[PDB]
Amino acid sequence: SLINTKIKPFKNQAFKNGEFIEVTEKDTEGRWSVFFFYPADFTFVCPTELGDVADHYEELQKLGVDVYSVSTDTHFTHKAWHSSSETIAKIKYAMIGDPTGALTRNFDNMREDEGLADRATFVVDPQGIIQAIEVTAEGIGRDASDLLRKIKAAQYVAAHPGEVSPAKWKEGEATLAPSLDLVGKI
Amino acid sequence: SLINTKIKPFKNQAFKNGEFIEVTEKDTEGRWSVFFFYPADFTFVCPTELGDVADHYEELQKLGVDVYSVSTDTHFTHKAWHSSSETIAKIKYAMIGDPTGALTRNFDNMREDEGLADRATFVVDPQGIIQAIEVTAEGIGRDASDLLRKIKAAQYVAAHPGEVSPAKWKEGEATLAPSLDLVGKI
Amino acid sequence: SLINTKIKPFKNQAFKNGEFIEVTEKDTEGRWSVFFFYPADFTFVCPTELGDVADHYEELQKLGVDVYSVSTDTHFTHKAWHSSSETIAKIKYAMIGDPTGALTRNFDNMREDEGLADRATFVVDPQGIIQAIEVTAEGIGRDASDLLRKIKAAQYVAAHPGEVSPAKWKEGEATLAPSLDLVGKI
Amino acid sequence: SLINTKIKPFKNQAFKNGEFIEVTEKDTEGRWSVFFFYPADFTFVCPTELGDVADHYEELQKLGVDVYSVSTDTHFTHKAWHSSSETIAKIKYAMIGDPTGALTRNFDNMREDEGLADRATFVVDPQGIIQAIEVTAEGIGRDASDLLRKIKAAQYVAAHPGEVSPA
Amino acid sequence: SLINTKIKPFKNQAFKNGEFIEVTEKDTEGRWSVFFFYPADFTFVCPTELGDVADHYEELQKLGVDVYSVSTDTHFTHKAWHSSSETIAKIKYAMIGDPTGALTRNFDNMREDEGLADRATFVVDPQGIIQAIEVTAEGIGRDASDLLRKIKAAQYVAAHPGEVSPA
Amino acid sequence: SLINTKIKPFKNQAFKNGEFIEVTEKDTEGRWSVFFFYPADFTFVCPTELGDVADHYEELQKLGVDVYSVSTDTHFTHKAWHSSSETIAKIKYAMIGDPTGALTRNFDNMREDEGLADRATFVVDPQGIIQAIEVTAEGIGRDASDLLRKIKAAQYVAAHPGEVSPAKWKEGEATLAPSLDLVGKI
Amino acid sequence: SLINTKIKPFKNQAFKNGEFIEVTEKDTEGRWSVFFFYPADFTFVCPTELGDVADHYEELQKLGVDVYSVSTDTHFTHKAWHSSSETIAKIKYAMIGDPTGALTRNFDNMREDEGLADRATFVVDPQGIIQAIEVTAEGIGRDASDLLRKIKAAQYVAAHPGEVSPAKWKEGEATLAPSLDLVGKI
Amino acid sequence: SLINTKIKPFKNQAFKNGEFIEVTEKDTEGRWSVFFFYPADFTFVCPTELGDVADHYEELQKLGVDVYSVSTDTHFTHKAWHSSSETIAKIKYAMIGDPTGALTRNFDNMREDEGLADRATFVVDPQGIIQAIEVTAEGIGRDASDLLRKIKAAQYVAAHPGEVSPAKWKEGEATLAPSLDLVGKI
Amino acid sequence: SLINTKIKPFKNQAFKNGEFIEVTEKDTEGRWSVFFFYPADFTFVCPTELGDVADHYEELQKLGVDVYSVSTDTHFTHKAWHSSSETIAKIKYAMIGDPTGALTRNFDNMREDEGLADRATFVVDPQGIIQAIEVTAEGIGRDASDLLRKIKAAQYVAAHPGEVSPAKWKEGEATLAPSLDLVGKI
Amino acid sequence: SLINTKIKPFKNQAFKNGEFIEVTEKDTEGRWSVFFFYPADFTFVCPTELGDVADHYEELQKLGVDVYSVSTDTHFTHKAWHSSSETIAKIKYAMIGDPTGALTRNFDNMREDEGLADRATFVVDPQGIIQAIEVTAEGIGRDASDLLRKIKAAQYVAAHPGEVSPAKWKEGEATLAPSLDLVGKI
Ligand SMILES: [K+]
Ligand SMILES: [K+]
Ligand SMILES: [K+]
Ligand SMILES: [K+]
Ligand SMILES: [K+]
Ligand SMILES: [K+]
Repeated sequence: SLINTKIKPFKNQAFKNGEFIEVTEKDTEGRWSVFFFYPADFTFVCPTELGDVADHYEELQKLGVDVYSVSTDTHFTHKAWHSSSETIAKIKYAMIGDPTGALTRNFDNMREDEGLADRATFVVDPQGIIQAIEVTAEGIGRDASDLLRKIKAAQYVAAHPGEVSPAKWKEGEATLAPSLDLVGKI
Repeated sequence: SLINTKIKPFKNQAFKNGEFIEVTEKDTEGRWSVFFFYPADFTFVCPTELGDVADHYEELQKLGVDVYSVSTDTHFTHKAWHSSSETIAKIKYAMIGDPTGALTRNFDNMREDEGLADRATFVVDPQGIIQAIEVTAEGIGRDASDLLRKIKAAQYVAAHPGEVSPAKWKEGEATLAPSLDLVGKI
Repeated sequence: SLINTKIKPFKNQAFKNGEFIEVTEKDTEGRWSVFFFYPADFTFVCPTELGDVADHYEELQKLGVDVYSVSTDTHFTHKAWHSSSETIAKIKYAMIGDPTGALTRNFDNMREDEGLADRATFVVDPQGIIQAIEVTAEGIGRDASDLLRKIKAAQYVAAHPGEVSPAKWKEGEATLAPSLDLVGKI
Repeated sequence: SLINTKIKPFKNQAFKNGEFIEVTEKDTEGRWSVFFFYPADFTFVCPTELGDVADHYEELQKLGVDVYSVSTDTHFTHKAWHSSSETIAKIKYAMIGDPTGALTRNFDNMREDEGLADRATFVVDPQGIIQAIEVTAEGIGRDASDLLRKIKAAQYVAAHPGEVSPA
Repeated sequence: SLINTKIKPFKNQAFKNGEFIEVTEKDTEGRWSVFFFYPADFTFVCPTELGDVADHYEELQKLGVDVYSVSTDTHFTHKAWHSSSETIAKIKYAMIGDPTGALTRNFDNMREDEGLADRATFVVDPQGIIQAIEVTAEGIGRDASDLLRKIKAAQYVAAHPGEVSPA
Repeated sequence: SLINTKIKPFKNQAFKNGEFIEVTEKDTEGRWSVFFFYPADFTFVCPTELGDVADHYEELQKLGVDVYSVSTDTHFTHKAWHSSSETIAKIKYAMIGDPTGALTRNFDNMREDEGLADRATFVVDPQGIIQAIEVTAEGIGRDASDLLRKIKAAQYVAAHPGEVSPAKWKEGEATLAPSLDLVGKI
Repeated sequence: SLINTKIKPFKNQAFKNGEFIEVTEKDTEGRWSVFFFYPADFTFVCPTELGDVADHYEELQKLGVDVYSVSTDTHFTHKAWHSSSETIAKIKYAMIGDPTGALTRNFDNMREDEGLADRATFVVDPQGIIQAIEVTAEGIGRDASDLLRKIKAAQYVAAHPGEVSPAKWKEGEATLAPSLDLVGKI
Repeated sequence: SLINTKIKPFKNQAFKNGEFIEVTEKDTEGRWSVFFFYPADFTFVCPTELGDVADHYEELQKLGVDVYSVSTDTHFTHKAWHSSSETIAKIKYAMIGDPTGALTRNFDNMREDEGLADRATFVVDPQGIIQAIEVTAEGIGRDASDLLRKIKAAQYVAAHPGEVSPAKWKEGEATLAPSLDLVGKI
Repeated sequence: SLINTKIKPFKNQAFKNGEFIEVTEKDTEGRWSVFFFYPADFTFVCPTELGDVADHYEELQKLGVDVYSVSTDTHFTHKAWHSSSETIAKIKYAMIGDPTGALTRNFDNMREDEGLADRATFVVDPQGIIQAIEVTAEGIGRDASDLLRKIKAAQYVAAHPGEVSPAKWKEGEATLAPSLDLVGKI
Repeated sequence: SLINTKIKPFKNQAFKNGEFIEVTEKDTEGRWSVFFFYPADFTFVCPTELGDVADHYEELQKLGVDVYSVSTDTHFTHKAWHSSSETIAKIKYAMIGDPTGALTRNFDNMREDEGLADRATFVVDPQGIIQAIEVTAEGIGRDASDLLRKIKAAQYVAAHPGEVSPAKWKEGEATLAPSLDLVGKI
């Protein structure tokens, strides 16, 4: 159960906007982060999901949220994919390579018989605590707008302790304030 | 992780539509199942998620999908809750009590600290295989619509093996077909 | 058995007279205590046993005895029961929730295959020593006035070391006295 | 606790009404039993817990309940006690000797630093199941009328499962 | 065997001449001791091993030898026995109770299946060393004059090492 | 202690009346036996104890008692001692050599830091059960006539089960008899 | 070292001249095989090495020698590289993808800290026995006919048992015939 | 594999041009080293291999490269071989004897069943790092200037960091300069 | 203590009268054997000892005694030594090579820090039982005439069980016949 | 093996020239020592070996050599034996008793089967190092002359480090000097 645990240290090469950079956990400290795992560069279902997040990246950045896509491919491969796919071309966040699989396994997200990461998305808060987890089968695409929903929910809860965001929570809704009075009445 | 793994045997008591029944893994064989974990009866956030799922329930039933809500409370407490809340009153799917924690630990979903289940939703296919997982922090509500989307998508890949449905996919829109030729092009 | 051993440290949430409080072993130090275990809130039997203790609680408090009921349900569930049942509504002592089972296991009183406590009562003195234990099967009532009797006896021996109370003692009766003057004769 | 578990096998010598007999768990089958433990024969207290049970023994026998007192003394010592104290002389139930401590540990009722049993009473139904347990410190008396009350309830729920007061 | 080893520490309650006392290994320091074990108070035999020691107790005291009888019964039970049997009533040495069995196991003298001590006698010198051991089955009597003979020899070799008969 | 346990199998060389023989536990079956241990051949003390047994050997043989002396010296050394010492020359019973120490350790009678047996005597009945043990320190003599006494007592109880011999018994005296007629009175 | 050992079983996906195939150890039986490992697709040193081999590939096929290149990238990635590099484009032999790293570890050829295979070349006979091994540092390129030189020599030895081939021999020059007294003579 | 690892310490006796010397890892520091392993003195294939190296030995010395041949025979035996074979006689580099097999196991080069080293050649840089490895079967001879080719290439890379040397390069031809976008370009 | 134990199986190559043969324990069965260990071919002290035995070999053979010299050198090396030393040249018995050290270690005779056998001589009877052992320091030569003495002693004892050969035993001397009569008189 | 190893500490009682003394490893420091093991006092073969050593004893003493005979018998038995045998009577070196077997097991020389030492002779130098070992079967006598030869040889190598004395060597004859040049020539 990795929900509500702190992410483990890591150090990986990544491709980001035409450069190779190093990313470590220190980059994520004090920031909101999305770790977006996918199985394989040059595949199919994967780009539309990565592109979709890219579509939301301007808004994520305005909200102080960084994004890291991760596969067991090399950063070298990411750079190539980025130049040959016009969907991937629009990605401006870090594409992390994890050929040792270390980062994938920190998140218990390896397909051990394929040596590829599972389709998993992790939301990590500025204290390194995992606040949301999504994992789907090889054939089921994720939904970046729902990802946005959860991040805003997580950010809200962080900013209003003692308050919570209910089912269907969206921008500006009545929230709940835990209390002795509210128990069993809803 | 538990993605793409088969669920483990269990035998639990439940409240369902005014009666106490036993539920086991055998009751799930050949059915789609959703296992919907939450931390505690009589709290605040929980009903809204549970009511929303109930709102989608005939539609889920029309899709051959069974719903099981699960907490570490007893079936007695579920029955009581069902009487005192207009929201919980709306529930016609089984409310499983897991006071030993065995069912919860089968899904690796226990807060050992607290003796309560985390907010996790699991989709399980007729072969017992977990096809989607969602876990969120205490303050972040799930969304039963996105749940349906994944289920519809899961059934689709089950029903159309060599094709996959990419992100945000809903009924009637275009699929991708993994093959050699398509490698690297979107 | 645990007779004449010291209670172990514990930390639990409780419902007590309309508020949530924390109880620890520090709350028992210097006080007499009754730990009153039972299997489950909201079952179908009338919670007569708990009501009987409530009936005697003013008197117990005058003897400086604190009462704690304990089950593996949450303090949230205790609050609900207390609103819904006329018998339970009489309770002004602390109702401890023990969903982790730690307090119940400290007193070796768990039904491990059910996740519920057995019907056991423990009398604990101000130094934390267990001075009396009672456990009964379902349907065999724990009598609150026998509880009072044992407590008054325990307080008496504490105040009068060198004297012991045989079977039969109630206030005003003869005591027995260390002697060498004494045996195979009585 | 041992509540709702089956008693373990045992074989002990006992004193009963002027003779020595052997008692085993086979003697408990089909019967209600009370196992009444205490620390020591020939001791400083008015043995009024045992006298109290004796006083109620006729009534217990009418309910088809057998009584066994148990301590870690020998059956030899029980016989001597029974023939020196007017209170013990009233006892007509079996006085089991448990010098190995085996029976006592079966009921998890040993004071290991003393080699004596704690003041525990156990009610056992005809299938060998423990339906009630009571343990007290040395200054706190076991009440025989409360025992009777509990035995009659145990027999009642046994013959009429299901009849308890709703909420 | 435990021959020529130092006795282990112990703390037991005893009956001695109408009072209860505590006995420990500190009580044996500087003294000769006989530890006389037996299985059970209030038993079927003429307790003539103990009576025999009593008969020789004055003489043993003149040799500066203390005697301790030991069984797994309580000191309580020893007191009762001493006040019911004319043979036991003759005993003026300490009757140690060993209900935990600790003292008995120190002398490796327990019948584990019975919870009773075997018929063993041990001679212990002023430095706590065991100089003689005797153990017998239940039908085979321990002779007190042979004990005296062995104690006087042990004291003699202790005061005069080196004087034994050549070959 | 080893009282009332069965002797263990053994196989040793012995010197007996001018010949070397083998002794095993099979030689003791159906016979009464004395195992007479001592530390060392050819020491400076007179082997009075062994001579005393030799003095009583004709009588012991009439009671059907076999005698075995045992030390950790060889049977070769026993032969030499027997030629050189007038006391030892009287011996017509078997002198077992135990250089491996196995027979001595079977009777738990080894001084492990010296490699020599302690001064111990064991009486063993025809079923191989040890009925009496005597161990003394150096200089404290084992009396052969006390040995005879214990043997006659052991044979008596064997022939008269239901009777036991108190301390004091020699042939012709009263016996004690199982009774219930009997105690705290004698 | 692994010289003169049998290769271990494996199952890998591969790219070859526009099709995806499964390669297993069974496909190498009764054939000579060259396993050509490299760290990473889309790099710099690697293509020059692979292309060098491709130049010689027909001559290798006439000798009944199959070539397998291997990296820890996926077969998907090989296909992409094959279409993007004019140098990689000339490869007509199988490019095996080894994302689990199993095939690489079988040949003990993993940089465990990096998740990439070392620059190693292995010659494997029709019976699966490794007959030649080469490994170079990241900066040192291999030489394609040194390989050829070693293969023909390996093949001649197999077909002419009882003879061994000395240093530097090229086709048509003399060999040594092992035994009794050439010893120490050459 | 051992490529790119530091050599382990060793201490061996050796024969060199009529003297016995002790060689240790200290003697290789700040020098380039070739370790030339072979199974057995007085054989057949071995001298042709060693003599081939001897032919090139001066050219190796001008490059500051020391040569060490190694077998599990003693240094005594090397001296004997050196005086009996005209081919071995031309060796002026150190012939190390490795009768314990330790040096051979350090390079993981033992035939454990035979007690002989395999036909392996190791190139070691001044910092002790193995930069090149070759192993051939019993019947396949090595090639002395392939070695030379690899050494100069190894040396050029060391003295010109940030550059790597592609396949087949001989003195005077062009090298590659690693980074950002030559990627996938050659 | 290997005296009086059976030799362990082995299989080694050996040089004997111009041929290479295989020797195993089966060769030694039913024969007397001498295993003559020495540290190293081409050394100094060793030849005179081996030559010395060679001087006695005709007589050893007449007595049905085979000889095996053993070192950790190869059989190849033995052949060479045999051709270059006129002392070794006169050896007509098997010279066993033990480069794995297996034979040396069967006899617990390895100098583990040198990988050479110690100076040990073992006499083995037709049942494989070791009847005599000699081992000396590096500087102390053995004496083949004493070896002859012992073999004849061993053969005698084998042929006359119940009889023994005393100190100084030589051809035709009074022997000793163990008996009860002889004990302690000599 | 124990060749060239240091002897272990011991503390034993002994008979020497009419008195009982203690012997430890400290008594051997700085002296040459011979440890002469035999199985049993009062037997047959043993005295002849022991008497012969005594015959050489002043000469051994003149060489600074101490003799210790050792059996698992006591010092008492040694003293007795010394009185009854004219051969043992001749002994003026220490006769150590080892009834615990510790001294014997230090030299790994126990027949565990029997509790007796094997016929072993050990030569130990002033530094505690074992320089020669001889072990023979029950029926094969040692020869004190060959013993002297080894000792004289051992002292020689001690006194002349770079030279060794070869087989059959006795005083005044030629030595060999290990050096480079001599390798392979005798
Ligand atoms: K990869
Ligand atoms: K619960
Ligand atoms: K007792
Ligand atoms: K007792
Ligand atoms: K060698
Ligand atoms: K011995």
